[PDB]
Amino acid sequence: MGIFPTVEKLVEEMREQLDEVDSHPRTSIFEKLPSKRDYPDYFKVIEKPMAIDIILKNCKNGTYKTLEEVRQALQTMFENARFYNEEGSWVYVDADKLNEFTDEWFKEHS
Repeated sequence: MGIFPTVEKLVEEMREQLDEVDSHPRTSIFEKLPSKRDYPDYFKVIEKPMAIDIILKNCKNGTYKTLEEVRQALQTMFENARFYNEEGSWVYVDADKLNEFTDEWFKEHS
């Protein structure tokens, strides 16, 4: 297929993972990074920001070529969320539940 269509299909599945309480997509807060001017503290805390739109873009420009680099990118993304957001908050919960889905997705992909 190619790295981009493969990851493009992974994102579509991620976006279909819904929260059990209000059905909001678990990818809601991971779609894009905050605007730095409005959220300067975030970029002082998180040394390596990452978001879904950057992952897709990097699979389209040659930056990411394998699924291992994409899994490492997603892991950094989930690590940043768990680090910045309080444990138990809905962002923290979305990160864990979505990280469990991507872990399973990389195992089933063979």
